[PDB]
Amino acid sequence: PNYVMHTNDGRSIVTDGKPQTDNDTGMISYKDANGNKQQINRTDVKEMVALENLE
Repeated sequence: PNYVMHTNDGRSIVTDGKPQTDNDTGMISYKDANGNKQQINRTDVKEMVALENLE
């Protein structure tokens, strides 16, 4: 259930698992390619493209 988030500042961020709204901040919480939690404003996320599970 990985994704490639296309930001509005010209970035393509790969995620580990499906991101989701942070219960505390309202920001979008996601796990980077290193398994580290990160937060990005939904406003800066244009779209999320699903990556096929290749195992």
